[PDB]
Amino acid sequence: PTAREENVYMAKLAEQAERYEEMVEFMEKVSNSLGSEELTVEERNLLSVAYKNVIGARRASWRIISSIEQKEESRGNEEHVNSIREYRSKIENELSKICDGILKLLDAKLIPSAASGDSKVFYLKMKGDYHRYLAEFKTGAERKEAAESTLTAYKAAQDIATTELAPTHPIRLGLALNFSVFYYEILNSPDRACNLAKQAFDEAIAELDTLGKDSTLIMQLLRDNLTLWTS
Amino acid sequence: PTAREENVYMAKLAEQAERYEEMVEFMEKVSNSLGSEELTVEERNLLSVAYKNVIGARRASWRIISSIEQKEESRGNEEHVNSIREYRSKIENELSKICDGILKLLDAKLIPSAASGDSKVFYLKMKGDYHRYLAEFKTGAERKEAAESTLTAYKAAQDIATTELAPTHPIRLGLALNFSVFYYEILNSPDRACNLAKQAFDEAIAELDTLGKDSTLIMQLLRDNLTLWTS
Ligand SMILES: [Cl-]
Ligand SMILES: [Cl-]
Repeated sequence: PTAREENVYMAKLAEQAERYEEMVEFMEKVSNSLGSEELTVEERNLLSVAYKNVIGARRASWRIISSIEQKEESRGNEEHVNSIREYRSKIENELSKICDGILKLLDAKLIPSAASGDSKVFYLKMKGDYHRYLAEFKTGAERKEAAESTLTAYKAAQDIATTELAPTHPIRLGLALNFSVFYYEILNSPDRACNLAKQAFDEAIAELDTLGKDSTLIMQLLRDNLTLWTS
Repeated sequence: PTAREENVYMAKLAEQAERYEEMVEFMEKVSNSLGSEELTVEERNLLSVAYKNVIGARRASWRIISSIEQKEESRGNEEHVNSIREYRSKIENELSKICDGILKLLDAKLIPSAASGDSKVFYLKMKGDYHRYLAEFKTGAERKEAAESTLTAYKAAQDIATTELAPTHPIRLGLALNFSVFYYEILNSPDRACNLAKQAFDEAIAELDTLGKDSTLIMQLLRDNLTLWTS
């Protein structure tokens, strides 16, 4: 009944109880426990689901408070806008601590332990993902650097994915989705976004057509975003 | 742009962002701010929605971890049961801190400030509600005392409601729902539960039939639970 084994189970209990911050803490220990070896596919995904839910909540709050702010500033009410933005600052604070936690873990333990193509792309995609969440709310040179780190991480992830994983591989397809969402939402470049998404979609269909749920959903998402961006 | 006014708005922003712990903190200040006067109907409900969501999450987690525990102990796996129960203890810890926070606030500021029948019943019902949440997981003499405080609070709430508020009043109907749920779930007495729920339902319909959404839902709930308890 090892510690690592104990933490993984605890993480799954946290997942069932929807106490994601705690789920993160447990998978954080697991990650910091091993040294030479890599996290299992299950462990790697538990950690990823944990952080996704932790940051997802704050991202949703942010979008809502951000929208209130937009409506109130255009309505002229300034006392309200100050309170809104003060509330947003607090949301942005957690977003920064959260991204910082997983990004540090990626460079210190996860990326260095990646021994296969699945592993490396997954972790590099995750790295791009969290620098992308920072860019969603940053503005000055901060946004610039967050945007830069995002592009660097995704390009690296794609170089490995494009050559080592199948076109229909869910991690590769997810990387394409996120990478293209990055061009569209952050770099406000729907041109580069559609080209990338279309290419990934086409390669997947080609493969599916010649030599055959995750891939199906991702591909539908790519499709939805593809048309949605053609307006 | 007063502080109280500022906190109430902040609470509403927290509600939109679904940061309930924070929503509680803001309404906690509002409550502790006034002295002679009472919370508005809006304020009183913001505080109530805040705590409901804060405790609701833990109650849902508890029910889930509690179920895992039940399945694993009957399966014989003891190492798992220890981890489950350890996780539950942590959930129960928050449940106790949460109830304790609102119960203290009720006896110190809220109950003492209640100047009308709406006010008094609302706060006494809330008091019964939180002693009831404690009883849901307690077991020894702890459960006994939690159950006792619950019954005392509800009886007091009902004496006021039965004589000062209309049978169709949502707070009175909610008190009946919760009070009857208490007899059934905590006191495992479906007899006393149905009698109470039926009486409240009948009085409401009588009133509705002679001298005319919240009341409609509550009444449906009373109905659903009424039949559901007839098995
Ligand atoms: Cl989201
Ligand atoms: Cl619940």
